[PDB]
Amino acid sequence: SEESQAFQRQLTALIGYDVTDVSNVHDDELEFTRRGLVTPRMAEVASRDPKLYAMHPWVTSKPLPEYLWKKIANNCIFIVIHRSTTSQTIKVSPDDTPGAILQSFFTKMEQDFVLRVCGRDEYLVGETPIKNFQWVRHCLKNGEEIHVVLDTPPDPALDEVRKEEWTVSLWDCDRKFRVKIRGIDIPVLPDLTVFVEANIQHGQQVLCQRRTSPKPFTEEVLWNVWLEFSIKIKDLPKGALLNLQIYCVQLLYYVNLLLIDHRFLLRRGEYVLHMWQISFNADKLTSATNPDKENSMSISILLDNAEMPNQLRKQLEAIIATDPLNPLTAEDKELLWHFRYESLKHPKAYPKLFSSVKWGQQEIVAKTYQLLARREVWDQSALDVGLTMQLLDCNFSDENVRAIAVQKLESLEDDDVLHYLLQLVQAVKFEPYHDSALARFLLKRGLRNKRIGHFLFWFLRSEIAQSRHYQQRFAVILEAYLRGCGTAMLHDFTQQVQVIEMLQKVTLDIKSLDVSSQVISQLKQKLENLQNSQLPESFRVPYDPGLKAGALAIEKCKVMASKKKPLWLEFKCADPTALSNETIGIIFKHGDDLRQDMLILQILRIMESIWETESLDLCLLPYGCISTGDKIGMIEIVKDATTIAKIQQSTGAFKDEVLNHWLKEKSPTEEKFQAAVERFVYSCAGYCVATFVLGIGDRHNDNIMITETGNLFHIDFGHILGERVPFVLTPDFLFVMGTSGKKTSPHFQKFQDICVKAYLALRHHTNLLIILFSMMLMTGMPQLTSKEDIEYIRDALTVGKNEEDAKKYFLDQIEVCRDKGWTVQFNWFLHLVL
Ligand SMILES: C[C@@H](c1oc(=O)c2ccccc2c1-c1ccccc1)n1nc(-c2cc(O)cc(F)c2)c2c(N)ncnc21
Repeated sequence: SEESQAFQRQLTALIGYDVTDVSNVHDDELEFTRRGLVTPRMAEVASRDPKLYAMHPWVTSKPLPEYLWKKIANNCIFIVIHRSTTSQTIKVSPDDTPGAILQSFFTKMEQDFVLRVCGRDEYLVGETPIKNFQWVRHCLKNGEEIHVVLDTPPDPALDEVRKEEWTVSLWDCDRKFRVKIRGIDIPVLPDLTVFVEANIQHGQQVLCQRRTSPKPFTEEVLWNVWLEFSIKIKDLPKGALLNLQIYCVQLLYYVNLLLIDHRFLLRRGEYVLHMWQISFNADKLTSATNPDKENSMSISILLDNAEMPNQLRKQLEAIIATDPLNPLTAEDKELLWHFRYESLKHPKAYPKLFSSVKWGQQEIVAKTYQLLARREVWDQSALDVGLTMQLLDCNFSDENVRAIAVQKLESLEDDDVLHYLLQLVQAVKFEPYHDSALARFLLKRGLRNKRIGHFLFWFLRSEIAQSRHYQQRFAVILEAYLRGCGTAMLHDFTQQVQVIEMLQKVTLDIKSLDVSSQVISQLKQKLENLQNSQLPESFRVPYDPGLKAGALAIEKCKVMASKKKPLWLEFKCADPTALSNETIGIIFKHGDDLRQDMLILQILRIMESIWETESLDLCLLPYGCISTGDKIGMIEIVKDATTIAKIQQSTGAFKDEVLNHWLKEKSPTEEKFQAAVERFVYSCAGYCVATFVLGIGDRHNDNIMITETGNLFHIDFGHILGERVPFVLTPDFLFVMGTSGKKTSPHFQKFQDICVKAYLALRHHTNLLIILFSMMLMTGMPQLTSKEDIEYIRDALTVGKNEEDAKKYFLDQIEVCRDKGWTVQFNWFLHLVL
């Protein structure tokens, strides 16, 4: 009880927000959730395997791609086992496991040791086939030797968890719901007339709307009006958001209040809600009141209480085939609902079905629940992630509807959970209530696997550190996680948090003071002062928790000559068993919002996985990136890489030959050089298709880079998000491919061919990409997120069009880029002057 004060204070340090704080609330939902999440934590902690949790092996049940089979020699796998600076090689089959492989070593010169990967904290352990380990595939994909160091396993005791110590409406009537608007109050006015618009909302649909009369916008406006709504109290659905907004027209302020609380009670009493200052985005839905009580506006209220016909089946099937953004007419909705039992047979009909429910009626919602009660077809259906994701977006409130979504995610293996985790963390923003099946899914999955747990922490910490709209909720979830992750990890997270808090301090202090002599001088002094006392011996790399970064390579650290002034920092590896002498690189940056970088890079990983399922590898580089705080964070330095603008600038006269010449120098042999040119054709093709689909194609060439081995890759997506070519394919790139102006070439034929395959590949997962894009814009990018902005990707994916018309579309977009040529790239420098 005296010791728990320090532990709670330790948890507040890791979260960067006090969950015991009660200044910004009008109920106990957050405290109820803190208590509510105890059971799921303690359940999952009680059921987890200690040794497997300790070693967390990164394995899969998905097949090896048709591309990766060619790198197997003679059904053989060369593992290089190390032990005390003395190595040995072993012949291994693809279906072998570590236990069989260890017994082979002991024969050639028992069950105490474990086979750990060289460089990383990663363990080839368990009863998984050696073909289906992620690390075995990294070494096959990159073309590397599978190196592993024999040593003792990590002791489970280190991962000990601390001991802990702790339907319908009530007041139900056929009365019409009403709220008295007493008045509003702000200390300073920021536009002479104003009025309150009150809205009964369920899942971003206005069930009923009433307004006050207009009045002069003075510092204290008092209407004292009862607004009677049409909707009856018994007809209020759970999760019904009372949304209050101030207009002048122009929406200036907004706040929300849940009409039915976490204990199923109707909301009643005097409330003084502090509002947010200002098209739909996730912030607009929040149950959170404004914490800035001094400067913010406040509203004050009072609550006192047979077989189907042929044509129609075909008509219904037509509705079910359409894209997620395809509008349902009131005719369509009436059809879907009337034949809801037929609609229930088709899992793909579900989003549209539950979008056809009149959530303003108790009889209907009752019927909808009776319908969901018999879901044999839903449970037996093969997991569709895109379908599951629809049902967790802003259009669906209602626990049961969202619950069957989460029910399908349960089947995802750990590998697939990481792929979708960020989006799923963001989807918590669309939850009406703090405690939710989704929140509990995340917590559970985080506690079961350290890798998922690691990235959960940081994704949660990102939003806690900068979203006032949702910091309160996410913190109660992260506190819940950290209370079961283990003492080993809590110490590990603390190390990382303390390293980051140092390194951001140097970044911002140097940002205050193009490059000069004193800036180069002061940095090398600043990094020495931290390394000599403050900074640890070693710490986990947040963007990659296999790597333990050691000391600073102070020689290699430097500041960019840019307005934003990022810190390029470089670390030696703390692991002595690491194969090379190569450094772990990091870019700390203030000024950009790196949550936009996060979300784009995460879709690129999803695009790779899609491409893997249809045996394609377009050679993307989705480097590590983690947002740590407000306009601040961290990026993985991609090694042996330059910007294509530096290659050129060595005014604004761009040159066709130079990139091709640049590859000839950094690659010694021709067969390497051609291998670079090959890698360029894929990488360039993949980044063209991906950026077209995401609407972020038109980049200026400072924000496009290439590796010495010809791997093209884009950067700085946060910069862009906030005459026009569809994607960067400047002449310099085409010159590597052996074509100039009108001409064609054998690599350029291969470019168009892959681009077409990839594009059509992504189009086989249209719905998934539509929702990822939809949810990105709503949760990630406040700047632009209207109906038309979401509907960009429809036109990009050529929805409702066959593979021939679609092929023609993308090839024409390639022809545009050439027809304009250097035009746009030159126009950036021209715009700096103009
Ligand atoms: C532009 C370049 C760069 O960025 C610095 O910060 C920097 C700092 C001190 C000196 C040179 C630099 C350079 C640099 C410029 C020209 C040639 C070589 C290096 N850059 N930028 C990102 C990068 C990517 C993001 O998504 C977000 C972000 F904020 C930065 C990046 C990366 N991930 N990997 C490798 N290089 C990278």
